[PDB]
Amino acid sequence: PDMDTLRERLLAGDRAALARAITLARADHRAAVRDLIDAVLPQTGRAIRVGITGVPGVGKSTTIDALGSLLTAAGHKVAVLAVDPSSTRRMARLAIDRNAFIRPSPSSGTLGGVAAKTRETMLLCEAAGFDVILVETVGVGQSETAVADLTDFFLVLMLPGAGDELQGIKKGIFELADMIAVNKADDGDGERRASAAASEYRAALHILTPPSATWTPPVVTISGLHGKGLDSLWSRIEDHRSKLTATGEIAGKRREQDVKWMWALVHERLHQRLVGSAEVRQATAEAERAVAGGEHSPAAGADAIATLIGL
Amino acid sequence: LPDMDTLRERLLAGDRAALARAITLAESRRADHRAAVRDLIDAVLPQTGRAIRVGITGVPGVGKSTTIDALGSLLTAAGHKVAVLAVDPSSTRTRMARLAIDRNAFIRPSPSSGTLGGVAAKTRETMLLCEAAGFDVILVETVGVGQSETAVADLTDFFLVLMLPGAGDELQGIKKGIFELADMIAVNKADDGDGERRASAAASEYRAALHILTPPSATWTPPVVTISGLHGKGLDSLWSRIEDHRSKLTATGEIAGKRREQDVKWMWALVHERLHQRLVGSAEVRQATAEAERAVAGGEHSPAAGADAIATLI
Ligand SMILES: Nc1nc2c(ncn2[C@@H]2O[C@H](COP(=O)(O)OP(=O)(O)O)[C@@H](O)[C@H]2O)c(=O)[nH]1
Ligand SMILES: Nc1nc2c(ncn2[C@@H]2O[C@H](COP(=O)(O)OP(=O)(O)O)[C@@H](O)[C@H]2O)c(=O)[nH]1
Repeated sequence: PDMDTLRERLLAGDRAALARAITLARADHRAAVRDLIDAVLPQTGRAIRVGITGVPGVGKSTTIDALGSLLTAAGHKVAVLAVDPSSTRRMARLAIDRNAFIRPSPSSGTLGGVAAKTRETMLLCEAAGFDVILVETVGVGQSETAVADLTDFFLVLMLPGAGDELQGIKKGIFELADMIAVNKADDGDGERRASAAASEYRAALHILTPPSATWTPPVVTISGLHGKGLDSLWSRIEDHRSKLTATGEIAGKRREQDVKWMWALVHERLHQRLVGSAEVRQATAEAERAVAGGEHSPAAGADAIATLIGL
Repeated sequence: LPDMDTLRERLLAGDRAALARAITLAESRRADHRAAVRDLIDAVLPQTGRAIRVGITGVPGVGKSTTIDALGSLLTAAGHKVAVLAVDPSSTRTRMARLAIDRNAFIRPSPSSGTLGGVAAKTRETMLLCEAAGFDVILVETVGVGQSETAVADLTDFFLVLMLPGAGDELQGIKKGIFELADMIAVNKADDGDGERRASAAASEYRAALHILTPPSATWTPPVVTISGLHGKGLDSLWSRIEDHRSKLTATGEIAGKRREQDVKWMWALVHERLHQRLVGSAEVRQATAEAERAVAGGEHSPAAGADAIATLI
């Protein structure tokens, strides 16, 4: 409590109020903050939402720290969030940045739950006046698609070498990308290496059909460590925002995303009621085991689960 | 209902009439009929799974019906029994001429359900019945408009994408989401002469891009091939590549592993379809569900508030 004061404080720009709200996001504490979000929904959405991914070691934290510091220096308020699978189990300079709000990936039993708390945290930050939301993720199962469905622009960071030199990435990320940035383009030979690799990705991306006629994903080279190409990278993100806002496509994407998250939440309530209940959790596991083990057909397993939903 | 023990025998004996009967019973409006079929399937489960399951997709007009008709006919001539199953999202609302007359083929349209998940899950059950009846090749095709590509990929062992022969400025391009699903790209309409030169030119562009974009050392590297479904070119080679995939991924256990993941997916799909039935069961709940979706879609209420409203209705 009390939720009327918290809201007025949040909308004013109060960091402790944002912190408090985020903390709430206990079942009755969860629910209180959801009514708050519905109430400030009209003051959300005035932010550029960017998803960022890439292989461990590519330079995500380094690049985020460098870009976020450029952005705060230019007068933005930057929220840096995360969707990390490891949360179900240091960007040093941005931390000291009072105009940045870093939040580690929230704890939750499922990746759906991690995704759900992050989307909540994002709307809270927007209501609090943050105008850039960066969402960091790693390529684990479904997290990349989840983050691409949470943001306006999905940035994929790549090591400076394609084809035979690729490792540790899921193929589909090239289709989620609104831009590929090849990192480690350090003065000298790094520039040549990264540029060679960018030219290959550029040639390859030509076979993938862009989802919008309004935007053809660029391939750029950057050095997050040495601060090369970062302003040009951001300029492309701003270009995308401008062009797709003009056609109504940012709004359009956001609406689709919202209805997707609505249905995903319904299925999430359902599942964790079946998995939480000391009454039916074992029966649910037994049905999944019978199906996965080929003892009973998928439909037979669904039949057993139906009875548990009865009760 | 008929005697289900006789029906089971006839099905396992490979009787095509029994298969169609079991399918008709699955499509019945009576729940008690649909239940009998579910029990039959559980009973014949140990006799299922000895088939190559292939998903096939491509844009309308690429020549999918023609290619399936041709390939299906080669396979039945080679001693196989072939089922062709469609998956179409318009099954949730509201022509292969030679194979249609082939006694060793079994063709069925997309089953009705409330959700695409439901349609696909009912397709998996149909696939099990076909396999129990001795069908050793199951072709599952996407039909109409819709994004049923993922559903068809998650129903099968191998996902084949058919593409148009355009090259250079006329290259078709791979649609978003298909690149990560494709186990092979076949450029169709490689007719003798100009057509096959365009198809080979397109294949070379796809092959070069795929090399750049595909991390090495996967068990299987998706090939790019050219075919003509209409003139019967490249189909035996295309099939040998699918048999190669089966061998390689059977040896690593990857085919069994994927089928396990899929089966659990389809179980949960059926659970969700049943809860969707609840939300569209009467005019009043249908309208309430629509109003929740419209509120979230219009920015008036948050996703969580819409989800609250839905959960309540059930
Ligand atoms: N040479 C070079 N090294 C970099 C660059 N960006 C990051 N690194 C280094 O790459 C390693 C991984 O960086 P980090 O940001 O932690 O990677 P992350 O796991 O993707 O978040 C560290 O040693 C970084 O200092 C760059 O642009 N050039
Ligand atoms: N020239 C040529 N035409 C083809 C080939 N395969 C299919 N077609 C034609 O392309 C049109 C669409 O074929 P269809 O099989 O119905 O395509 P679908 O909509 O993808 O199922 C028809 O006129 C076919 O005759 C081919 O290999 N060569």
